[PDB]
Amino acid sequence: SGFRKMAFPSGKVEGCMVQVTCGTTTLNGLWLDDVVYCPRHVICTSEDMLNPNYEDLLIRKSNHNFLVQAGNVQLRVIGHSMQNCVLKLKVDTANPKTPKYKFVRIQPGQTFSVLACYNGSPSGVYQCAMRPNFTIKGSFLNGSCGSVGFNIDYDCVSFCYMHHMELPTGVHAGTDLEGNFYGPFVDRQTAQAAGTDTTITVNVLAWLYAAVINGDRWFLNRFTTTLNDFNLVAMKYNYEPLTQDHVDILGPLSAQTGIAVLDMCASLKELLQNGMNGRTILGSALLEDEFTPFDVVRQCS
Amino acid sequence: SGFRKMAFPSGKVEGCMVQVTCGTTTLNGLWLDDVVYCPRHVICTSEDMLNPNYEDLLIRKSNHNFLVQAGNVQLRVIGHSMQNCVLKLKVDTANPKTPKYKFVRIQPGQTFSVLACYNGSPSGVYQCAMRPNFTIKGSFLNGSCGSVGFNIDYDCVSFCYMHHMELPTGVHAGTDLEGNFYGPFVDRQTAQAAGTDTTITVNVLAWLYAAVINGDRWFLNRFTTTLNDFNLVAMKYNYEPLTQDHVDILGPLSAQTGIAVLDMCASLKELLQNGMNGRTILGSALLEDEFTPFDVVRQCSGVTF
Ligand SMILES: O=C(c1cncc2ccccc12)N1CCN(c2cccc(Cl)c2)C(=O)C1
Ligand SMILES: O=C(c1cncc2ccccc12)N1CCN(c2cccc(Cl)c2)C(=O)C1
Ligand SMILES: [Cl-]
Repeated sequence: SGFRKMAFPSGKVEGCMVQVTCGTTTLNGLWLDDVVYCPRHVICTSEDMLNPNYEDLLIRKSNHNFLVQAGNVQLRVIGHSMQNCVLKLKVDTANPKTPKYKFVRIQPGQTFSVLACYNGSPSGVYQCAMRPNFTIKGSFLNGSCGSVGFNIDYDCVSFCYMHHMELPTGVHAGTDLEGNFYGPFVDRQTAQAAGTDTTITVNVLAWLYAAVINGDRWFLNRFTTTLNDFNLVAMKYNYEPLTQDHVDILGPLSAQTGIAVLDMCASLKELLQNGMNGRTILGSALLEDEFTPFDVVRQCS
Repeated sequence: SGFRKMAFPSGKVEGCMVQVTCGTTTLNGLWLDDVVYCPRHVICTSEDMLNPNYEDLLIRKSNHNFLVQAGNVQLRVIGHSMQNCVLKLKVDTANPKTPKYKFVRIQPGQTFSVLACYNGSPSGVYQCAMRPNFTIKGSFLNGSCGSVGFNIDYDCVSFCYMHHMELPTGVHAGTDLEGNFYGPFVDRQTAQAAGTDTTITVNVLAWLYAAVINGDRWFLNRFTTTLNDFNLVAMKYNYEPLTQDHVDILGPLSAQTGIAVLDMCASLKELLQNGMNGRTILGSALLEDEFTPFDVVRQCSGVTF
């Protein structure tokens, strides 16, 4: 029993974190096999950040311009290349702690664990979700660039995020491990803003199913709804539209609790209309949207 | 920017988790040096749990009755002894991954990371607090016993909790690593209940300081209060008393934000008497009490391990 915001154990990722320095800039790198991945902006100076020409800045660098430190050991850089917004530094030593891994690009609503790092050293682990506006509400300070997001379903680590920047509203933007940004962001100091964010509806429904599995039924009601009437109401509360894919994904939780998806949608519409009236659901006075249907099944079962 | 419920990196503890089997019961063990620690109830059958005589049940066991698996390697048990509610299995191999560690017993209000494990394999890490009623609001299923709670102070892992049971309300009970239960609980299948819980006041204040550091100021006000007046309000709302020690601990956060502790108490008093009025603090519509003053400073300063 109980339902917590739970992160994956971070050990497999901790053994991959290194410190990358290029000139005066120091950030984190991810050392897998003989390659160290880090944000390409590590090569920028203060006067380069508005409109950097990364190809031009990179061509000017040699291997010895990159200092990579793994613990108290300096790794030797023997190659460097750029893939989109990530810099890949070939090193002369394969990481003996390299776990079984893969690079996966995630979609909005997906959740992942973030291992926040400073100077190549892990400081904390927390759970995040890719917001519908492609930002993440992380907890990051100066020096956290290169910190990664991942999932570890079984013993394979799927790396899905690398931290690049903090937007003016305090939210974060980054890339997948192939260097492609999530959202309409660029690795430049130019004026950029997160679009209006919305609530991840499918995740809220998953979390209501978690509450039912854990014995909470107060918010249930005798009503159902059509998918289209649900969407017309939910969009008025800035909730993401619920698609037939989301309804299908909730099928196993629906079968387990005996509550049809459109029946739970009617509970959600009522919760949006009435609020909680002094009550809580799984220890929360707000509707939680950073648990996916997969997270609920893994944690409750 | 941002403020998350953040656990310590779990790697140092992951390298200590093993699977302990005794008969039909399988749970988790903590392997440090040449000793594997686990709940002593691993030796009980369902009948034994009703009124167990652990000394009598243990005397009947030999070393080979304990199967310890570290990854895909079976460890050889060469001794077994009991310390309070923990069983200590001496093994023939010291754990090469043993970090610098200590066993510490924590106080209510103190937070720690829990590494939830099943079959000796870590499945998740989450941050929680020792409640004032000595339970933890954990997230645990069948097979989670022996999962541990810890903090990291510098480069040393301080183990503070080992999971033993789930109470009827879904909250959890366990011991320190010396086998002493937190709370008035016993390791037996008998009627037990969590007492009425209270809110950890010093932690709520620490979290309000975190909200201010992150740019949320709506709840601030021009008022201050006395410690005696505030403690009268705290008692009325099932909040733990705030002591001068708590006020002193909040000193650095008070100096950093310019909000004196008693000034933040007046914000808290107003929140208790009026609610949030449709507003949120750090994405919450409830006052969060599972961040200590140390957690707030650590997260807002980026201390690494
Ligand atoms: O190191 C950080 C950083 C990271 N995360 C959270 C922070 C909170 C406070 C202060 C600094 C940070 N930076 C430097 C790079 N940087 C950036 C600026 C413009 C473009 C690019 Cl790709 C990157 C940042 O946004 C900020
Ligand atoms: O493995 C668990 C367990 C743990 N945590 C959360 C769970 C949620 C659902 C089902 C089982 C669990 N047990 C077995 C031992 N056990 C117990 C029973 C009586 C006394 C003692 Cl000390 C211990 C339990 O309470 C329950
Ligand atoms: Cl309140």
